[PDB]
Amino acid sequence: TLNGGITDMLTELANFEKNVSQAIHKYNAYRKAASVIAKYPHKIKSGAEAKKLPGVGTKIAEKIDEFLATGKLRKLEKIRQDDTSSSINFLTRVSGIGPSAARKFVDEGIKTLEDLRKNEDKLNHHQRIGLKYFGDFEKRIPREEMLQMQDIVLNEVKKVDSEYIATVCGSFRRGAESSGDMDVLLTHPSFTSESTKQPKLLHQVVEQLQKVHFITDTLSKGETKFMGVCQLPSKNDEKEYPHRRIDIRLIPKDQYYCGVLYFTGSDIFNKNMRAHALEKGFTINEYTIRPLGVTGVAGEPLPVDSEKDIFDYIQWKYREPKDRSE
DNA sequence: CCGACCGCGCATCAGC
DNA sequence: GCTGATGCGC
DNA sequence: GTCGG
Ligand SMILES: Nc1nc2c(ncn2[C@H]2C[C@H](O)[C@@H](COP(=O)(O)OP(=O)(O)[C@H](Cl)P(=O)(O)O)O2)c(=O)[nH]1
Ligand SMILES: [Cl-]
Ligand SMILES: [Cl-]
Ligand SMILES: [Cl-]
Ligand SMILES: [Cl-]
Ligand SMILES: [Cl-]
Ligand SMILES: [Mg+2]
Ligand code: NA
Ligand code: NA
Ligand code: NA
Repeated sequence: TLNGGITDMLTELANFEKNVSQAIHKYNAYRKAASVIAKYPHKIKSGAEAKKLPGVGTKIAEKIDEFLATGKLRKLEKIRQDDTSSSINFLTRVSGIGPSAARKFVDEGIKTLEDLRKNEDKLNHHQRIGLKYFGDFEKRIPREEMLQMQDIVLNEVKKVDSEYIATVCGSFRRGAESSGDMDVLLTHPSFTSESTKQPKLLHQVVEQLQKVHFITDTLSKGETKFMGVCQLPSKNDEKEYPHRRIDIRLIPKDQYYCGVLYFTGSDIFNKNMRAHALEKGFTINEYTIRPLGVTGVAGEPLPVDSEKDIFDYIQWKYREPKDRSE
């Protein structure tokens, strides 16, 4: 919040470029600037001072000077006044509606929550579930609720097969006092990079969680990734908890560290780290870290026994989860 | 200037 | 059906 | 929109 004004401004610009301009690189550019400024330990007094930071350039520095002088940005004022832009930006807040679908809907004259609700037949499944829980999905999850949810997921998985290990990742694993959703990494010894010795490993865990009415809806589901909806149980007479987004990722057991690195994030952290990897001649995904050959074709998986081995390969000091929140 | 910008799972579609 | 491209979301 | 080479 130290430079909250500026970071909010940059994020709104990022959002515009993603949702309206469908310009993903500008979106990332703005997001990177916002990240580096959020980290910066002084109240920025000028654009020039900000432009010192990597990711902040001439244009964002100009914008910062306007913001600091006036408390606002004319470019954003106009955007806010533009109906097409406002509408498109709104609709993308529904899970499953992205920039294109949003713009398509706005061409059909579907512009508001009302419109969506009276045109449910125009929505795919994910989008329908996103509309159903629109309000709920805007609420954050207090950590104390994540702890209750953790306890449920871990216990239920244990009942399915004691050899499963489920790890809560995302902002929770980074120590955040609230989270936008729950991310669960799962492993089981029978699923490795060498073999899938057992089918339905993810399905069985999903079934059990639906069985106990923890998972309530499914947005998408395959052999290794489940994306859906869950809800804590409430007590007699007590108002129900909001429905919450949940993602469960099943990773080969021997690839745990790359998997938990990926799923701990943050997303921007992962992008920065993978980019640095490339500069150092490696490529990192959720499975492996590999060298980039003479040509730039990935080579074979390097051995990894900890998260820190990954950092070591690319010549970064180890960062604890809590310091990966960029 | 001028690319290159992380990397990938699932849903859905077009074209064969 | 299949493969590939595109959208969306992590 | 920013930056490295
Ligand atoms: N490489 C990469 N990893 C990503 C990306 N997006 C997400 N991840 C990884 C990194 C990310 O941490 C994890 C879960 O994604 P979620 O969108 O839930 O991010 P949280 O951090 O949990 C977010 Cl602060 P909260 O859920 O609390 O509101 O997936 C991406 O674009 N790229
Ligand atoms: Cl772009
Ligand atoms: Cl503003
Ligand atoms: Cl690993
Ligand atoms: Cl791989
Ligand atoms: Cl930590
Ligand atoms: Mg999360
Ligand atoms: Na700069
Ligand atoms: Na959306
Ligand atoms: Na998530």
